[PDB]
Amino acid sequence: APQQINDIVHRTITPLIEQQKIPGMAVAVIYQGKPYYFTWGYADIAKKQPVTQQTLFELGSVSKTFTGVLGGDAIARGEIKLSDPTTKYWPELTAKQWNGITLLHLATYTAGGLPLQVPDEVKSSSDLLRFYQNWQPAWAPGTQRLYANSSIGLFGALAVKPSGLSFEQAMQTRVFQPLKLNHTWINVPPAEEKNYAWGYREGKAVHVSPGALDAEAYGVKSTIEDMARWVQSNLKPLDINEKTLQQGIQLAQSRYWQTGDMYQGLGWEMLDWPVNPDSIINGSDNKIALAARPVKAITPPTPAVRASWVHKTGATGGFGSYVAFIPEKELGIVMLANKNYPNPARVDAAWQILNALQ
Repeated sequence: APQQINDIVHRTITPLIEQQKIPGMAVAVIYQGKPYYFTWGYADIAKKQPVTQQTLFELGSVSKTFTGVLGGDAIARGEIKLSDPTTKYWPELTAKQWNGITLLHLATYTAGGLPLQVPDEVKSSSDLLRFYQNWQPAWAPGTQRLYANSSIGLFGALAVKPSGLSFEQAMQTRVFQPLKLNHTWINVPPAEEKNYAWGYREGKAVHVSPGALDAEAYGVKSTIEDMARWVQSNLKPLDINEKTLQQGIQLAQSRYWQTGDMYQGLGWEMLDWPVNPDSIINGSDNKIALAARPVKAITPPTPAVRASWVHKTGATGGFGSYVAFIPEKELGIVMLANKNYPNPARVDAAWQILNALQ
């Protein structure tokens, strides 16, 4: 890579790895549209397997960006509308608190306090129905944002109903395949297990556990190469040949709600660029990212703004990931690690690198 990129990436990531004691890491910087890869350490400590450009990492909540885009694609296909009430797709949700909660509320965590996690006892579809029927909102719909896997997770599940495809089939055929993300998976196949890194939590090798709506909220695994391609696709949706997917990507970056300096998209979150780094580095900390925040509706939503810092953080028990890009500058970065480490450290590093590249 150009020495400038090499130096800023190495001078930023090396210290990070040492300070956070990250076992393995892969980074992709997209510059002027082209990707540059970097890898360090181990994908599997016990078996001494190094991280490579083919290593699969658990994306955790970065998976929500795929869910948001698949939803946008369904909207573009005319299969669903964000203004549709949730009950249109799950008639069994007859409890009165659901009157007024639309797919937009689910996709943007504004339904009124749906919980962060779907309880572990929820297995079956009937367990899931019971959970949503019995849930009592703390707030009226569209008034407060509370980051929640049970919110966007239900959005993902309902968004694919009309297609008659399973969430996984829809994601593979409508998003992964068209974008040639051939090493991106919701369920890692046996043939690819050789590439699946282990996550590390308190020194122990771990993988994410199965859970209700896991695919929709935090279940994607991918390589640094496929994630770089995912960033390029979101940076330049007009290059995408499949019409509804090009549109879906744009809808995922539309600004639906504003809370402080942040705007909520579908999966993606955005801020105006140039951004105040303290506004995002600090904002990333679960202290602010997962807090209850009043939201102002953007009526109507603002179409994707090129001068934006677009990003998403994600973690599983053993992995920490981060993606950020600036359309206007054709610049982006992906940081994948097999240790969940503080969000602020991720954002600080990404900002240092991207700011240095203009």
